[PDB]
Amino acid sequence: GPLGSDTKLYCICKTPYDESKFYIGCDRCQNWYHGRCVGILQSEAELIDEYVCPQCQSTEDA
Repeated sequence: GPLGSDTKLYCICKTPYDESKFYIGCDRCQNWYHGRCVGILQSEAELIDEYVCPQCQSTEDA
């Protein structure tokens, strides 16, 4: 029964979610970062429906 730990912001850019800002959800890392938060297109936000998080890729495979 580990003590556990509080959660953190989403954008790997050390910044919590912002409805003003748009995100792309880690297909496998269930997380959201401002488009540029990870260095992505703006459109990558809209024309997207299979985008994956960058932290996810680390978990994807070795």
